[PDB]
Amino acid sequence: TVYYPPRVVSLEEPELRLEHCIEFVVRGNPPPTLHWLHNGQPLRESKIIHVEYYQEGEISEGCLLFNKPTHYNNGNYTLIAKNPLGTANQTINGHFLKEPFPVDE
Repeated sequence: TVYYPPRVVSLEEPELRLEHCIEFVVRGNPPPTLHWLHNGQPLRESKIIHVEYYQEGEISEGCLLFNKPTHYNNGNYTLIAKNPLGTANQTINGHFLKEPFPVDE
């Protein structure tokens, strides 16, 4: 492969960042796999929606984070966790922003 030594392209002074966090803690042995649903549908993650772990393994702890969510992010969020001995799912309601009034009759 083509090698080259390390280079820091960018490093910036601190900037404030407001995000909404859906905090979770899951236990399971063996360590469970985690999947999210938004209103029963599979959640599409990105740079706006990202999961951060403070710890993984038998105890998984962290946040599903929202950077600048819209009203479309409103609704139910379900966390499904599965391992060979079972599955588990819990649902919470997330309200981020006001749902606009309807424009049509």
